[PDB]
Amino acid sequence: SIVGEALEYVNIGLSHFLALPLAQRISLIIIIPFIYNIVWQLLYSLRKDRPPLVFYWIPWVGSAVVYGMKPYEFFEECQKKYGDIFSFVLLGRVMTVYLGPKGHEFVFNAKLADVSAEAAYAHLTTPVFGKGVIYDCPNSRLMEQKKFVKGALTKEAFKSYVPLIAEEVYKYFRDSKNFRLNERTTGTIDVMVTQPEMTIFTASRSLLGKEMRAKLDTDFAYLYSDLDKGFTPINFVFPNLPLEHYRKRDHAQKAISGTYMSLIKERRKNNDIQDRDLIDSLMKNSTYKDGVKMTDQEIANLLIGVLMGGQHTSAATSAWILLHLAERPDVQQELYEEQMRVLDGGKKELTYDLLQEMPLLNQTIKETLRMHHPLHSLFRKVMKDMHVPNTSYVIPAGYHVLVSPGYTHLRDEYFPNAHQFNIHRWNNDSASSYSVGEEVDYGFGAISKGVSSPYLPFGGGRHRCIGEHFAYCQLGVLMSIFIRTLKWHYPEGKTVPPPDFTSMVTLPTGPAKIIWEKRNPEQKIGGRHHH
Ligand SMILES: CC[C@@H](C)n1ncn(-c2ccc(N3CCN(c4ccc(OC[C@H]5CO[C@](Cn6cncn6)(c6ccc(Cl)cc6Cl)O5)cc4)CC3)cc2)c1=O
Ligand code: HEM
Repeated sequence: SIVGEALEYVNIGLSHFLALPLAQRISLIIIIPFIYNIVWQLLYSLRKDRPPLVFYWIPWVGSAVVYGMKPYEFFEECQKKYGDIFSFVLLGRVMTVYLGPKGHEFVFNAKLADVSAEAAYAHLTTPVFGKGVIYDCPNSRLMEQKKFVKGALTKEAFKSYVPLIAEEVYKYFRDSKNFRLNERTTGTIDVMVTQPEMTIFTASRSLLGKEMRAKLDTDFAYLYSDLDKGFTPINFVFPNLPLEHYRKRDHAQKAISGTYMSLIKERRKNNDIQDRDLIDSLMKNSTYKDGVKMTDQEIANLLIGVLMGGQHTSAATSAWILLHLAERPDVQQELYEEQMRVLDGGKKELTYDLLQEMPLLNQTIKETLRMHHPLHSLFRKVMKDMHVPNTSYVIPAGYHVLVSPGYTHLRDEYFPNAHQFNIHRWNNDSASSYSVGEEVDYGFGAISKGVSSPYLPFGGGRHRCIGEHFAYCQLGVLMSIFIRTLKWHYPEGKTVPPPDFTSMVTLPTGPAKIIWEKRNPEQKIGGRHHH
């Protein structure tokens, strides 16, 4: 028995491999991990304690392209092939999707030790907002921060915000070049241009106050734009690749946080701390339960986080509302009648209380959030091995879980004629969200314990949104004034555009233009201006 000869030929063979043409070796450097990846999947496909894994040809990339461009179609095909639980590789990571209310339950109500949101999100958010807040702190710090922010989002705060938001909308109609209602009776706008502006203007004025709003009338506004461009999906993958807009992002957050800090310190020095805005509120109520106070820098950062949170979700949403109503003059008509009924033909001034008596307007917001969940995919990093009840499936630590209530929003099974815009599906159910059972408190107020609602635009569990009532307040005022003031429709041959799933939120694909017309051509908006 002499296999020794063969053992020699192993060594000889490696040496020959080392000698190969400098190009052929490169080609091997491609084909070998290519083949390994394929064999690996086939091997993986034999495991019974793993959810099925979506096949992919290109290593590391995985299903990035198809998921990135059309995640709901991707999910539907996957669901057809595998059912509700399945995995797919995404830019070096394994994402395990759990579709439907069970998935909502599995991810949003996961134990604190099983999953981490901050491990999923911090490397995008921390550079944008700053240190020590949101996802750059332990979850218990986040919980209290959310408690602090909620303390400025009370009914009394909303009562005070409504005239301020209304004033901003009217000023925008008066002064913005997109409108100029005192000099033009009709015009064309791109809602992806107007809505982000109206959003930052109304959220600035109400949450941050008059000074900070006033700063947006200057080239300081460009910092917000710079900051905004650091809030993009690529920063999930590549958080710190050296380029110009990364530096501009960092500079922006320093500059903006600096401006907030400047105002905070001035207010403290002057004993000018009232109950006007979120800044006042946080200055008065910013101490953790262990007695550590948030620093002025952390307060500033938290303000950035909060304004950024409401910015894209709300802007995308009012864009979609305008776009759906543009081909539904019947709905604009019905909403107008409700406006005339509730505001006494317009001789009642809009208030927060009267907003609560506009069920069809609120249903319109609700239905838009059903058809256009701003965030098509929410993530968590799995921290401990997770057994999927009731299967043999185990989700290993190091995986990520992906939940998508927005996908369920669009399933006929849970919403008949799901692809039809029908505000009347919410008749006698016009509230932003409804807890169908018992409640629980994670630190920022009692919220629904079960997260099995097929409708979940604000998510649930410990990471649940706290801006929902502010968003309804802002969208409410905004659409109330739009409706009473204007009618609008599409250019010929235009209709509702498809979503752009590649950005941070599911905003419409641009340009998304509508034509407005004044209901009262001779109506003038008062106040001083220089145009
Ligand atoms: C480039 C190649 C191409 C083919 N490709 N390949 C893949 N993709 C892709 C994949 C996925 C996605 N995304 C879209 C964005 N999405 C996402 C974005 C934000 C997000 O936020 C969750 C947390 C953090 O931010 C906020 C958002 N928010 C909540 N309420 C208001 N805003 C948040 C929470 C708290 C605070 Cl204070 C601020 C903020 Cl912003 O919630 C979660 C998911 C993930 C999937 C985009 C592109 C591509 O485009
Ligand atoms: C209608 C618009 C909005 C929608 C659809 C929306 C959606 C959501 C969703 C789905 C979550 C859960 C995130 C997750 O589980 O990963 C969330 C969380 C949150 N939202 Fe919003 N949101 C909206 C507006 C706002 C506004 C106006 C604010 C600020 C006032 C805000 C601040 C937050 C915060 C602070 C969180 C906490 C995230 C966490 O705890 O990890 N949102 N939002």
